[PDB]
Parts: sequence; C-alpha cells; structure tokens
Amino acid sequence: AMAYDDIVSSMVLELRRGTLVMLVLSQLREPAYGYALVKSLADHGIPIEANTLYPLMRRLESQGLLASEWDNGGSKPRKYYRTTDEGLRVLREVEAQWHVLCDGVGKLLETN
Amino acid sequence: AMAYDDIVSSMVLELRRGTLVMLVLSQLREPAYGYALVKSLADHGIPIEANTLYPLMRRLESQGLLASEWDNGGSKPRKYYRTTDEGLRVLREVEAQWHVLCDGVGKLLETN
Repeated sequence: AMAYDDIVSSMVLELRRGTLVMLVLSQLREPAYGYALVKSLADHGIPIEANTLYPLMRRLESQGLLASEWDNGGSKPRKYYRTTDEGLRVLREVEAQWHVLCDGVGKLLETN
Repeated sequence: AMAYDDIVSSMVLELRRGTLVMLVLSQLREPAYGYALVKSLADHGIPIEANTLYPLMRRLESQGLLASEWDNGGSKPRKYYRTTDEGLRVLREVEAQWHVLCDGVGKLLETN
C-alpha cells in the first residue's frame, strides 16, 4: 500500500550498500576529503551519510587500503584520503568477481 | 597476505547477500520446502545457511510476499513456501532497479 513501496525501497537500498566500498576505493584513486567524496557520490546518483561514510573510510584505512594525509588550510585541518597500491589490487579483484556475480544472478532470474 | 584474501572474500560475500531476497522470491515461484531451497541455491553456486535462510523466509512471509503450507508426510510435518502475487510484484520491481543500479555502478567504475 505504502508498506509495499517501503519494502521495495529498502531492498533497493540494500543492493546499493553492497557496492559502496567498491565505489569509495574507485573514487579515491584521486585524493579527496570525506566531504568531497560525500558530494561526489550524491552527484553520481549515490546518496551516503557522513555518519556511514567516515567510519567506512577509517576502516578501509586500517586495512591498508586507503592512506590519509592532513591538510592545514587555516579553516581547520581536514584529512584527505587516497586508494593505496593494495586498495587498487583489492578493488580490481572484487570488481571482477562482482561482474561474474551479476551475470550469474541475471541468468538465474531469467529462467523462463 | 591472507588478510587481503579475507578482505576480498568478505566484500564478495557482502555483494552476494544483497541479492539473496531476490533469488529467494524468484526460486519460490515454484513451491518449495526450506531444505530444498537451501540445496537449490548451493546447486546454482550460491551457498546459504539454514540459520540465515529460514528467518529471511519467515520475514518475507510476514510481509505478504511468501505464503506457506503444511505438508504432513509422516516423516514429520514440513512447511513449503511459494511467492505470492504481491511477492512477484515486489521481485519484478527490485530486479528492474537492480539492473539500472548495475549499469550505473559499472559506468562509474569504468571512468578511465
């Protein structure tokens, strides 16, 4: 009724979430402040809260997959982040498996 | 080292999880016992524990998206489940948005 719309939204939201790490690693192949990444994702049609995004980025930093740097610009300091050599390796692997997954899922859904 | 393999596995595992509800609704367009669905998914290359699968199916039942029936066959009773008219509606919507999502994600990853 509106319950059904709510069910659909949230199942679409789930699908989107799964893809975010990959999108973050991909974006941060160019060094960026978290705020910039936020607007960069929403600009490409992918909404993400700072409250989700920032913990995800630090967790990726703790994995060796992002590295970070402080910029002092008098406004305040802000970190920028960049995908490391290992992060790109991880990204490229996951992406290739994602594509296989998508074709496998597609075929299974098409059994008609 | 093996940490990296573990990071990759789990990011691939995440991607797979997102797709499961859709696969369950799709499979249960033919009535099936949970045990059958378990083996049916692992047969198509998608591993799922009964411990995850069964709560997901009841939650889908509580949404009006699966309905269920008891079979008494003397071994014991077992429920079978089937996708309802609303479930197929929900499935077909999510799937169409999933495809758009995949093409959007693909293009974003290919910016080179």
